[PDB]
Amino acid sequence: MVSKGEELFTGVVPILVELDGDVNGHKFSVSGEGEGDATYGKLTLKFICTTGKLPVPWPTLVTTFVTCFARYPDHMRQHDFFKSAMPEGYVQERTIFFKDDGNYKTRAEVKFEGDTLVNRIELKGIDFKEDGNILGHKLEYNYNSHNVYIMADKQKNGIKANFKIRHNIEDGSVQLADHYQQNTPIGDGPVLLPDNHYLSYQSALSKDPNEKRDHMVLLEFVTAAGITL
Ligand SMILES: [Cl-]
Ligand SMILES: [Cl-]
Ligand SMILES: [Cl-]
Repeated sequence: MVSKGEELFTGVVPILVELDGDVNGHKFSVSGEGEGDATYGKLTLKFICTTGKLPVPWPTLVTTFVTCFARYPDHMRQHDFFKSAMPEGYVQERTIFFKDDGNYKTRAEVKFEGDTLVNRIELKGIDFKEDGNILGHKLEYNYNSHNVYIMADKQKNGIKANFKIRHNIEDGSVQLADHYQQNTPIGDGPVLLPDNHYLSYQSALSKDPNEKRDHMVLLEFVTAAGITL
């Protein structure tokens, strides 16, 4: 049968993203709009910095900017925590440690507001170097593919993950961003606690040639894979 959560994602769903950020005291806000199509694990979003110039590189915000849109293969459906929490939603919390630099702490509430899937985020960054790779804008405007290992977090009735993102720098090295993540349901209703599995991500960053505001266009695909060999 199709679950309550699953039924909400059978077609194309509008997405709204709102982020309020503060990195080393530099305040900024971002709004995003687009659509998700979970049947294909597909996200298409455009983000605009509504406060002027973004004080950090756009790529550093990609992981922060709706895992309920992942494609879970039929045989994997029992491991989809994210849709199972809907429509009431879930909270995603992360700490993102940029190696040899500062860290972000994020809290996101992901839930439906009517027919729109909303990702409401607060981000605080501390201990950044004003001339490091982040505040110095030394990251390439691109993005690598990554696999994320999802684990149940029984004590929190949710899931957790840790994974390392590699942001390419033009000197050929990378800026590592070490992510630690915990997700908790917003409702007190039932959720699916998964066995360990992977989410595979591909992300493409682009610009709208007609857009004068500081912005990012993101195309992202997310697909689950299991551990039955
Ligand atoms: Cl950028
Ligand atoms: Cl998530
Ligand atoms: Cl390196």
